[PDB]
Amino acid sequence: GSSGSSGNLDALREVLECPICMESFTEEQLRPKLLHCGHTICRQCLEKLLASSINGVRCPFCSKITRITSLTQLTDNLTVLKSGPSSG
Ligand SMILES: [Zn+2]
Ligand SMILES: [Zn+2]
Repeated sequence: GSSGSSGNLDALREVLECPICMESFTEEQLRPKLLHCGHTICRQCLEKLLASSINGVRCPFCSKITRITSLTQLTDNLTVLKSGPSSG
């Protein structure tokens, strides 16, 4: 058993975490990727989608096919890795 923390606490605005799995963007594994739309998702989630897709990945948010054969092709999202937010 492991638990014990305070709830009803939400201050962070940035999306340092994935809007899907909600896991801290960790280069080691979960690498933050930016779609041609703007939304940021961890390569992990993007992979599950790309796998099937062939002519681009369909964003589960806006649904903007990301014509990219490789995970690096799309727009990189190092903003989450950078120290703090980029734009306020
Ligand atoms: Zn994810
Ligand atoms: Zn999107």
